[PDB]
Amino acid sequence: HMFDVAKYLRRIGVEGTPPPTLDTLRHLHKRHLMAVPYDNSTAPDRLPASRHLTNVPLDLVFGHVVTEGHGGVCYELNRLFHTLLAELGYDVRMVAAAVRQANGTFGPEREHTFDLVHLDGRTHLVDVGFPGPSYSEPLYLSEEEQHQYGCSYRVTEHDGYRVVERRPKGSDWQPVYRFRPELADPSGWDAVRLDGTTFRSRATDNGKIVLIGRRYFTVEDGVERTKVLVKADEFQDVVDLILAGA
Ligand SMILES: *SCCNC(=O)CCNC(=O)[C@H](O)C(C)(C)CO
Repeated sequence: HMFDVAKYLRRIGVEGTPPPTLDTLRHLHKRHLMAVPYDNSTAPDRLPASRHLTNVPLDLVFGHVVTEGHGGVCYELNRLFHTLLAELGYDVRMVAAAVRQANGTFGPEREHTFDLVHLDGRTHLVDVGFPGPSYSEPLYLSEEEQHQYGCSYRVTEHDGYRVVERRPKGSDWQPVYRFRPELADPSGWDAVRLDGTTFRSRATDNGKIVLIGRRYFTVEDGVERTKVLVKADEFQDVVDLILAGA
């Protein structure tokens, strides 16, 4: 189907057309993460031969995620959300980032794609398309510590980058990803180049649930628990729980 704001809001459980304020942005962001799961299971099926994101019609993505109710990956979910926010009146700018790996280092510079919103003189980070543990409500572009559902966040400056860092209960600060704010671009999605483990996740009311391969992670009010799933029926119950949304 063709991109439609009203249909999208209905998909994520938002009623009416709330006004273009910070309180609305916080609600949209959290509802989107609860309703629309991250899922890379069929991402390669939507890759274009040319590696230019522009050759992937926005309507194809909209059909898969909003009309048919499936999940997607960062350059699908945040691409759609950018378009929704722009239609709702926000000043949204696209930015790319390098992700802190499982080995502790940062990956390629443009692996991850998300957005910034400038509103009433402050800049907020917007990301509804990151598979791992991260923020469910927008962050201020500030090194000042910020708290959401028992987790702490901050956006520090290191070596020409801004670094999103997260600190759950009983753990030290850990980078999530890093980006260059000066490379943000209102039209950045039109320039994105797309040059075996399954990753699925979604937010809950008070945290997030994440399944990478057999590794099942939950955070609830900042309290983390992990379990390497063995049984086939428990594994499928966890997949269904994530993909059904909330
Ligand atoms: S389209 C966005 C691509 N980025 C991406 O898949 C990040 C995956 N990596 C992580 O999420 C992180 O490095 C782990 C493995 C530590 C899990 O959060």
